[PDB]
Amino acid sequence: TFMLKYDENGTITDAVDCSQNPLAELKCSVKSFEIDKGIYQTSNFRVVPSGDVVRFPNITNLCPFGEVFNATKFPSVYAWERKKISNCVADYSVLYNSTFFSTFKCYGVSATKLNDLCFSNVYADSFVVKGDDVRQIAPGQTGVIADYNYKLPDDFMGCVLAWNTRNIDATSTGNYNYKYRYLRHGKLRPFERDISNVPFSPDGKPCTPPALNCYWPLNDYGFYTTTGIGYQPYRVVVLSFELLNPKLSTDLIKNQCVNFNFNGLTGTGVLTPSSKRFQPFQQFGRDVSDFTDSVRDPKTSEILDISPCSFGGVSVITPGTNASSEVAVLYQDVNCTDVSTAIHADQLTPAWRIYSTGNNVFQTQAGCLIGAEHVDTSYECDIPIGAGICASYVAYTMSLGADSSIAYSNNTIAIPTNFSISITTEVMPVSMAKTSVDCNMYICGDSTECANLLLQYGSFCTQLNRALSGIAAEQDRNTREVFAQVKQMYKTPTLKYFGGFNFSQILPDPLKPTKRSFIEDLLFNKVTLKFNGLTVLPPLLTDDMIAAYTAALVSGPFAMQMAYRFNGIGVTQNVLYENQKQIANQFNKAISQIQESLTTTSTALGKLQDVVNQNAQALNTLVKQLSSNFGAISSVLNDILSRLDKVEAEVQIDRLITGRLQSLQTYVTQQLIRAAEIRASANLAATKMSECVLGQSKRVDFCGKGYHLMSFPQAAPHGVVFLHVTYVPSQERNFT
Amino acid sequence: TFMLKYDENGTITDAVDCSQNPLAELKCSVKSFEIDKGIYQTSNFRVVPSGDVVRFPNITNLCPFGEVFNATKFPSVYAWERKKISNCVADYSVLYNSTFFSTFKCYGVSATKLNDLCFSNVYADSFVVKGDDVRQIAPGQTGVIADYNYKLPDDFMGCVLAWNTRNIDATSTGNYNYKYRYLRHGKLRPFERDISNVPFSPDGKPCTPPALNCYWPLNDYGFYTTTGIGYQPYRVVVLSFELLNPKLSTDLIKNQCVNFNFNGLTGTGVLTPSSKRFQPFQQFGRDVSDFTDSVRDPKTSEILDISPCSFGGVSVITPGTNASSEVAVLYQDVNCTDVSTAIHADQLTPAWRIYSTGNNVFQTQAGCLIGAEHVDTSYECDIPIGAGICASYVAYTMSLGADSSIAYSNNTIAIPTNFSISITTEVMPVSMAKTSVDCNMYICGDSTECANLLLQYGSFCTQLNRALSGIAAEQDRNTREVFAQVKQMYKTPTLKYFGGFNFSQILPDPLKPTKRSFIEDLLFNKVTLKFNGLTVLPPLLTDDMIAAYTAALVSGPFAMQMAYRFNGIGVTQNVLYENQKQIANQFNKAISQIQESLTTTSTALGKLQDVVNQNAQALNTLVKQLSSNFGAISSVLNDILSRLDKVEAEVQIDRLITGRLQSLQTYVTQQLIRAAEIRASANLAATKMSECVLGQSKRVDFCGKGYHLMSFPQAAPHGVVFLHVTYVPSQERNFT
Repeated sequence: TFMLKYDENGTITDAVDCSQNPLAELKCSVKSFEIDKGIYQTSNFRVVPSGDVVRFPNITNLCPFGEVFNATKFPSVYAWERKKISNCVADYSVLYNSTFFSTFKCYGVSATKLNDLCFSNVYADSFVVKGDDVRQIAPGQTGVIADYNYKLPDDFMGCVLAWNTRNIDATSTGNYNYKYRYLRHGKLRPFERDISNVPFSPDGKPCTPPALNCYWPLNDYGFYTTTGIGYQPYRVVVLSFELLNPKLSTDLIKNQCVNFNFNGLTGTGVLTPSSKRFQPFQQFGRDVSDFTDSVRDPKTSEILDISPCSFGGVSVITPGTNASSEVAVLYQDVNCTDVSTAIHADQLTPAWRIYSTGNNVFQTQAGCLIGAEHVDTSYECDIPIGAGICASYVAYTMSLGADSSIAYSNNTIAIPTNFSISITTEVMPVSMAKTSVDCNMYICGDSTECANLLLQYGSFCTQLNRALSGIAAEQDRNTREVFAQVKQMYKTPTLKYFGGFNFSQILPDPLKPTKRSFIEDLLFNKVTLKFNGLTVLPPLLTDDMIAAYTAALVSGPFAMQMAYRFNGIGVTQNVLYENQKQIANQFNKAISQIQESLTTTSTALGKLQDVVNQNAQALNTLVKQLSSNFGAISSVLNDILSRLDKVEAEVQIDRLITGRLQSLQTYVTQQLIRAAEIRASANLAATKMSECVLGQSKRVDFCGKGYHLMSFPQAAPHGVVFLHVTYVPSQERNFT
Repeated sequence: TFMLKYDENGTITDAVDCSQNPLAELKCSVKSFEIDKGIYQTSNFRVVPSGDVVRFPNITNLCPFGEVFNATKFPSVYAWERKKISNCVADYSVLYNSTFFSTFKCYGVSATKLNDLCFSNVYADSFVVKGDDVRQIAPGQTGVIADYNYKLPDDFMGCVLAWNTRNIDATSTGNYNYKYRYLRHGKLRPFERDISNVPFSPDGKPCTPPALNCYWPLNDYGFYTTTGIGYQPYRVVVLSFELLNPKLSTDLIKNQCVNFNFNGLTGTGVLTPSSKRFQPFQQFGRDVSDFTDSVRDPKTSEILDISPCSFGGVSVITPGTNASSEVAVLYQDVNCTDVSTAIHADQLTPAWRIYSTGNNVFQTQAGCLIGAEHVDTSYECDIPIGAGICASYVAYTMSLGADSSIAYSNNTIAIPTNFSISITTEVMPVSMAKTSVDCNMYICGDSTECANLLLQYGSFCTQLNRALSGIAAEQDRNTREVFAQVKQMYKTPTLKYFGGFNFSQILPDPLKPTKRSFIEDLLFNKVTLKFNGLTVLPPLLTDDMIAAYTAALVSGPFAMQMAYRFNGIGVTQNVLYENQKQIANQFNKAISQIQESLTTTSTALGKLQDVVNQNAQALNTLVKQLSSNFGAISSVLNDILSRLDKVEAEVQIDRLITGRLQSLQTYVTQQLIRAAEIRASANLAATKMSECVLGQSKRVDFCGKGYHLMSFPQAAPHGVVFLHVTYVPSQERNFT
């Protein structure tokens, strides 16, 4: 089926069934009309079957089973005789469709086919034994039949078939012909034939009875009509299957993946005649690793080569919200775009079948692009696809440097005198969702017998709480180290225009009912989105507690300080009585543009918005991984706890626990990596929130968009926003 | 049971059984009286069952099975007739408690209940076939009954019941009434009824017999008294179970989690009447995902809402060694502390049942705290619990900034002239336990047949040695890079008072029998704590080899050098002939306080003590994860290798291998992360042991407790200790 949109006024609202549109597949993949900018979703792709090729323009013979099964006499079990069959029709189900066989056993991979036409080189074993002796012919048996007379291999492939003939092999006085060895020096080799007769002695000395510790190895078989079936003689037939090293028409096509069928292989691969070797003559089939693609023909032994049609596909897009679904597809790795056109001739729908086709096929290095084709010069890269190709409009199809030049060397310089001051930002994630799971509440929640099937796989299970709790200790340990490094929590000032320009909207202010720092709340409004033991622990530090730490940092003589900071970047006393109106004018006309940078959807918080999505995609996967099982009875054991007995529940629950436990085990290890990752980003910012002590340049990053001369910190949900300034000289230059 | 303390003089010594005290649970969790400072152990918590609610103030009828089972005639198998039953009592075990049915089959989830009272809408199928035809009614059958006459679904839920009546349906001449279809164009749909009769032709042409390739599709049934049971007619009844879309008293409580029971759900959740929707009328039950909490009443269809009582609990503590067990508990997320008080009214012991209760319940944001309640102003944070609350005495219940103020802007400065010099430390881990496991020795140790059940799951198994060995290569690669960067291993000096102050106890000295650097051995005494293939490889570099590297580094004109280092921090020639007595007096009175910092239990090596515990908790988990199995025969296969045959051992060993392998597989991936983590801490220290070249400030960390002016390295087991100094101006200031 598909999925839909229940509005929770209880309403069957609008929804999309996909596969009427490959655009709709992307909505069918993740979620509804909410759309990327305009980014991907890697989906699946295949190639549709057509056509068959088979073997054997050679054989014209079946074999006479009836001269074996409907025969007269069978040989001994101690002296067993094998019969060879070549060039026969393996129509054994006709021999199965009878009541001729009481016992019908097949071992290993011979208990698999039971109806299926294959090919081998059959050998047949035959003997006659008594009643209960039938089960003694198997891998791992006892009794002098198995121990001293006849024994299968322990990895043997064959079918054993048997019946009873009281009518012939049983006489009233006893068919005393066949014998059994009950005194033999040792066990049997697999398929060992014993036609010799030597009288036995337990010390191994060859001697002759009647004597003490010198006796006979062979006695006869009582085959009576007037006895029960355990003493009655049973005629046994054992088959064998050695390989060749159901009609047909071979008819090579070339033309192909997408079916082929000899024995030993069902070829889903291209045909090419082709090359190379012929010799072995263990021929053919050898690959790295076991991907059999050297094939002989049955008639011409022609060196056929198999290669599949096994490729993927990802869709590029624009934002479908603010652009009108200018959707193109990138077939991933089927580089023969003609073969992609051979899937789009009509062409039997390979494989994302929908009602949208195109005629603007562009082949690239990364497979082939379908939807547009525009060799161009303009358009700096937006949506990269690989191989130096991007997507802008749609269109694209190139990449840019890009791009300037310069004068050469001379005997002159670059003086430049007039300058500018920027303000620029950066965001740094510092904390994940400080989360926790209860092990015993995800695993079955409430069943006692689930817990009874839980106390003995090794109670690590608290480890999945314990190793997860080590995150939660180290999570808020980061926020301490990035923040709690002040010497004394100084108070805010009462003069917002502290000498230089202002502290408007980055100023812990009086009223100002909220905190503190209006631009914090310009950041704090930038977010998106207890049954199953699944919680999120609250962090240690709260947001106003965070904003208290940020507030004293803004304090840091303030014009004399910033001038002294400028002298570190290479100016003097003269840039004090020069600039102080223009500096604030350079300041105040810049910081308001931050207040008009955001909110314009802010366009750059995707660092932070990824982080909450790094958990929201994770946990919502885990809840979806709950109710999909395998164990193949249901998906919620609350039924099957009440359904089965305690005989077969533990068959199914222990299957069900393994799917739940391993997925949970997958989550913790998936969780720990980003815990290790963001801590590395924390220690990046932990250093970087020291420049932010004034605190001049590193050199030369932080930000690296000019020199430094100071910077300002802010706050953010699960993150830290900086405010880097600099000097930046303009031109002129005007120099020799 | 519990666990104890065997003193290894062979003595049954003192031990603790837990659950007489929630304090004792923490000792019952990890280990004995050894106690944290005073930190947690996250344990489990539940809510105790009480009360039941059930369905149906409606039905008053069972159904007449006896007019179906004890009836006269059954319809055909090619023309099968279904009978509908509504409003009956599903008392099928009474029909099971009989000898009326020879065959008793149930399929899918219908072979589960077999005694259990549930509800459905039963349909009944009935026919009469011959002897061996009973097994042909199943998912995946052959024969013209299954292929051409009647077929179940392959996912069907129902019970099939049958018997024999030679007394009625068998006559001496033959009950030739019912027929069988043996010539039909194609297979069957599931539950397809075939009441038509058209004579057959293999080319599909409608024609009329007697003609070549034009015959009849239906022949009769020989039902003889004078024949065997394989030809005798068997009467068959097939049941069906379609849903509704054992007595009772409904009696809504509201009041609740902690049991509820309709059909299709066993509600372990709160009751609230409540809201919202009514429409569908696929009603009710729909959640994200399948957490069914929309319920109708059987009478009033009232929109009941289910929410569980599923919460955890962690205990706070003081050090029980040096404080007198001032123990409080934090119930994790049951934020309704009244509901926690409703578990502590008396109240049927939910769920960590012990003999210790309290009456000082404080609700917080992180659930509810029980044990103390103290709204306060003092006490900077010690033991954080989250939501800005900590624990000191016990008590607590607040958080601090904390906390100062400052003067405002002016036309003055801060001159400060007198200064100080600190010494401060930091520790950096550089190496784990360089460990190794043998794969084949953890997995069964010594069994040949375990190895026979090991050679074919894909012999990665050396990979668990190989990927683990890649740690051990990269482990001691770190210690080279952090240390082996000297140009020439210079020798130690003979004058310990090398100009400035001294090198007392950080001085590779003559006698000094050990090395080198007395304060190394003040650090080296700060540690705590071959059957199962489980080793720890020795490191490359030894401790005296490490101390040799540290020794030449202390060398580094020495007063003129440290003065020139001071001039980098912003002083001149004048702070040479000013201070040289006071500097050593500032030096020597500070370094002895390091020699009185440690040992005071040293209070700060918990970085390094964690690292050995990061392995000691890991490996001791792994050894405990050995002897707890699941596979549910034993925990050591040395028994079951000698117990079973090679028929059922591979049933159990392959279950047993999977638990052992996956836990081992868990360990390596758990091991690799801290290998990646400490290497990041190594590259931190690898840079940081270059300042330590003199080697002035970064700026401004290393340490960041002042400027830099130099620093000293030391050595530590699996770690590196630094000695950062600085300048620090006092006051006065005294400036305008």
